[PDB]
Amino acid sequence: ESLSCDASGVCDGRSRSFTSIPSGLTAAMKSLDLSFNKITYIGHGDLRACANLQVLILKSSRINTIEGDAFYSLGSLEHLDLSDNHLSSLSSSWFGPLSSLKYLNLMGNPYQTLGVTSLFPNLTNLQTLRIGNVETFSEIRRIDFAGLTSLNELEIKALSLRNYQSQSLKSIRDIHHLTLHLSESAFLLEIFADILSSVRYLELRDTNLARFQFSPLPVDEVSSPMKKLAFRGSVLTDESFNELLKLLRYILELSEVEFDDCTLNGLGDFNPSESDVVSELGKVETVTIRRLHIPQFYLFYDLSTVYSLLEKVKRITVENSKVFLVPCSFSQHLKSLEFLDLSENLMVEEYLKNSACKGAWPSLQTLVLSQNHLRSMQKTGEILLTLKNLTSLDISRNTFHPMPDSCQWPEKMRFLNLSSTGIRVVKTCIPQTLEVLDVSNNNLDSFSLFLPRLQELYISRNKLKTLPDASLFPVLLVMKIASNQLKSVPDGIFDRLTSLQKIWLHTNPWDCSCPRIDYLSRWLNKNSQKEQGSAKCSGSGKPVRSIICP
Ligand SMILES: CCCCCCC/C=C\CCCCCC(=O)O[C@H](COC(=O)CCCCCC)CO[C@H]1O[C@H](CO)[C@@H](O)[C@H](O[C@@H]2O[C@H](C)[C@H](N)[C@H](O)[C@H]2NC(C)=O)[C@H]1O
Ligand SMILES: *[C@@H]1O[C@H](CO)[C@@H](O[C@@H]2O[C@H](CO)[C@@H](O)[C@H](O)[C@H]2NC(C)=O)[C@H](O)[C@H]1NC(C)=O
Ligand SMILES: *[C@H]1O[C@H](CO)[C@@H](O)[C@H](O)[C@H]1NC(C)=O
Repeated sequence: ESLSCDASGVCDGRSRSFTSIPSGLTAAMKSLDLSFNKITYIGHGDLRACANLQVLILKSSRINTIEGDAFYSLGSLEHLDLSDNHLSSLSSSWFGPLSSLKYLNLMGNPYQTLGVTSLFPNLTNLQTLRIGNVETFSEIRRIDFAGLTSLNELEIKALSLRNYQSQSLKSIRDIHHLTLHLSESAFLLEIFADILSSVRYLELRDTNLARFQFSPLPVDEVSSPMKKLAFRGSVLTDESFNELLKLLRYILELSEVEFDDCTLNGLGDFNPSESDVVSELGKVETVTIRRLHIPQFYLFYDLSTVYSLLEKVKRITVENSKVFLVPCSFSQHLKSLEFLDLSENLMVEEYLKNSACKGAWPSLQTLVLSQNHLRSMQKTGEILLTLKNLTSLDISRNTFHPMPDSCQWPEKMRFLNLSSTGIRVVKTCIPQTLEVLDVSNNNLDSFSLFLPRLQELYISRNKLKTLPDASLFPVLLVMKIASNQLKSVPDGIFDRLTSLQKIWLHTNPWDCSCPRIDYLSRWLNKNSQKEQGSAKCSGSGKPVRSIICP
């Protein structure tokens, strides 16, 4: 029914049921959000009063027509969201005065094209521009981006693209993040050609790339600034994937590639060894795959090409893609790998054993097996001994059987993550070479392991009623024990932790009074730089920083 505006000039008119921009706008309003309304029309004078407006949010109202001079007095507007409305036609007049515009969102409107007039030439301070839609935006023309030199973000949703005019994206000098929504590989070659000098991070969404083909690009040998290339919901084939890899000859500085919810169903499988791009990841050091869907491995593949292709990569992530095995042979060829993340898969000791064979992941430093199907700490550790260079292991979120007294872990292991592992007690299975141990969110009663080199302990989210003994952590820099049900700490205890720099004590039922917690209180008070978060007293949300009894 009405506008709710604060003393900062931030006005909120969302979700009322306005059929037009309300009246009474002032010169003191800084942000006006009239989203999710029913403003079918924006006339010449509606926004004339609020000349100091910096933010105008008008998402999902039902705007279908706006007068060319509707924003004539918004010379300080920096943010304008017209997404998800009923604009069939865009008008350059809107933007003529918005010289301060940094953000503009016209995405989600049923326009077919940007119109026969460059819309953005006066937007000299523009940083984020999102345009397009799912079903009707079908053309991108050469006049479309005239005026713009550089952008942080440029998102173009054109899942219905039917015509891309060559040279359109080429006029922009610098685009840090370009997000493209393409349903087919139809104009990929030319769009790609037009951004070789400008895009540092290209992201392609929802493209069926199964019939993509490569052919040299009629361009000049120029140094491309692309560092990251990401494919979100693509459909690939073994044959098209190889066609895509040839584009790397144009992005020599590419160093990171991502594949999210992609499908890969290579049917015919390439053959011509000459038209085969191998060992061409160039300087790609990070390969990041999430939720990949392969139909079914039934026949022997080969991987000679993949061995070569992954030969110099240092970071690989294959997350939540139902992985149950990485063949030994594969692992032995990943010679430069330092980080490997198999979070959320189906690894069990039985198959890990083959995956971590003798010459497996020779340079591996960090291994993440969070959320898999591991059940035995003793076997996991034994299998991993082959990883001579391993310094950190994350086996959190695996429900392990109670650990034994004696175990064997890689010689140089300093970081061990046993968080959300379900353990009830900790035993000398955990090695003493450890500098970092996470046993948070488990079913612990106490901790009695002497770990001489422990620099950090995470024991938060457990049932410990009393702080573990301080003689167990001579060189401890960090202790986390929030959410644990501690009522008090021994007086002067922190003098005994001669290295402590950070400690988490919040979310415990501290007992505040006069004859107790006088130490904790004062210590926390004069060590605010050390306490992370804040321990509050019980029976009173008041923090444990309350002077008591003179
Ligand atoms: C830089 C260039 C790019 C470099 C990229 C490097 C990437 C390296 C890692 C890639 C991993 C991709 C595959 C992930 C995966 O885990 O794929 C499964 C098998 O994985 C392997 O065997 C190892 C292949 C290594 C290839 C290396 C290139 C498929 O399993 C399929 O075949 C299995 C029998 O073999 C079936 O049991 C399974 O059935 C499925 O099992 C499910 C667990 C569930 N029960 C389903 O219901 C079931 N399907 C049914 C029953 O219809 C089915 O999905
Ligand atoms: C040990 O592994 C756990 C489990 O994944 C990590 O905890 C997650 O941390 C991220 C970012 O800090 C959070 O978004 C999640 O909510 C956490 N999950 C859980 C278990 O609550 C934890 O950070 C790892 N420990 C260290 C020191 O790296
Ligand atoms: C582990 O990694 C280092 C660094 O690449 C490598 O040089 C060394 O040979 C590896 N150690 C073993 C035993 O393979």
